[PDB]
Amino acid sequence: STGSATTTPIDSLDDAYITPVQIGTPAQTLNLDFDTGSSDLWVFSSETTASEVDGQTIYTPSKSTTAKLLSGATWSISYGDGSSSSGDVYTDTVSVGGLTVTGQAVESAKKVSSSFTEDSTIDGLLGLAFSTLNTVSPTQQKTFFDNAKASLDSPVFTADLGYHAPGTYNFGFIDTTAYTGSITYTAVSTKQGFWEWTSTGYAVGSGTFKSTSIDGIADTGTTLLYLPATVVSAYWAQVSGAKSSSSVGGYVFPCSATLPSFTFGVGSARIVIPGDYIDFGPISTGSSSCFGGIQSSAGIGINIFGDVALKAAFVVFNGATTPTLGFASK
Repeated sequence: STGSATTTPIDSLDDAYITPVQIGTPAQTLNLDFDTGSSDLWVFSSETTASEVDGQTIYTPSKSTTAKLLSGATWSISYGDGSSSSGDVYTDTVSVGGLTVTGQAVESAKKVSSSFTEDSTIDGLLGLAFSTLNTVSPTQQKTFFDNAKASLDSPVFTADLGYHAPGTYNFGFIDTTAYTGSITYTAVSTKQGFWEWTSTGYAVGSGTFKSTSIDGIADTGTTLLYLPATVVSAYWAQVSGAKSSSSVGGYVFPCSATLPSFTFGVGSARIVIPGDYIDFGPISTGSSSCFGGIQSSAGIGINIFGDVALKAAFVVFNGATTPTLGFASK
């Protein structure tokens, strides 16, 4: 089997991407944030505290003839941005782009933090990291990909995120028309439960390539590119007027400035992030100060190849017995 679904930016800045997901019988379609940095499929629901729901579409398990309470099960998660959610668990039928999993753990939110309430466009998350990170207790649950894997034509999924435009998640096949050149594959460590890999270096604009190992994760659920402070400093030093603002919480720059591209290494191959991808607009309405899309990972404890980086590439998440990551230009 295979599946193919369009993923759409939630706003004009590509702050996140939502993908429609069918849950239950009859189908209840929710728009979920596909997150290769986590491993819980959780949704706004009829069980979510009423005051914490503000415009989201909810899953109502009582209206699904295939929903079954996973008795005794609870879940609770926190994310890198300080947001969180928790609740209980049902199993139900879940379909993405024509690909159907029966008995998928669907984690129903009883509580969500303010960040989630305040974002009306995201109805929940669909985690695509390794199932070892899944927070369901007492019995850890498998991700949608893990459940689908054996049925797929090939045990892979791909992320093809758009810049200020829709893109595609495919399951079970590699669309050879979706990228240019060849796909370069690189080793993955699953030791922290992430799609963790080592970039071979970087360049800023037309500058010479710096060979240096950068360990990080391929994370569709993180908006920006978070790299070591040295790398980030080297980038913004090439932008006139750029500075790191503690009050804002990162690098900002005048929008009159031209942003250089940023290149990262995948083995001997090179992915070029165009400068425009690194512009996240005014820090506040009417401000001449713009927020940068490349920021320091210092104090995150890990480097994150988020959407800014991933949307410059066609990315293969290869879930073979020994997982790997593939990157192509497009």
